[PDB]
Amino acid sequence: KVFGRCELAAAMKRHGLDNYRGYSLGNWVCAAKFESNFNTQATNRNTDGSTDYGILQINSRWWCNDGRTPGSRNLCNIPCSALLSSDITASVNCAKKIVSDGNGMNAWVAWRNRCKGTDVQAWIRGCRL
Ligand SMILES: Cn1c(=O)c2[nH]cnc2n(C)c1=O
Repeated sequence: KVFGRCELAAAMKRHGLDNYRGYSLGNWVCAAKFESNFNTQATNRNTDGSTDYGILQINSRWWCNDGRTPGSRNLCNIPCSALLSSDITASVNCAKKIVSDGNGMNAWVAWRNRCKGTDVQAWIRGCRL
């Protein structure tokens, strides 16, 4: 599923991401924009053999099981395929664990490089939320 900007903001708020760990909804929408272009089915293979899955490009080396990332963990206790669903529940629940791991949203390198410090409120501007 390719979400619209405000559609994804509303789904993220519905699932308790707005201001989760202090990160406003615009931060989450901005991260999703540059990680996946709002596409739940986005996947991207990393140099190390791990793979990033879903709207927030959650990585198989720590967070989900894809059966093909040697030495990895599955800390969200989910198959990585669950991160590709049109329903974003699994991605949101896992992202809550990631953002709580110590480094906040810096775990998403695209958030650090393209959202952090910017006018992230623009990402939810005009949305009925
Ligand atoms: C060492 N290490 C990490 O580097 C890491 N990165 C993300 N989760 C992590 N966990 C749980 C971890 O133990």
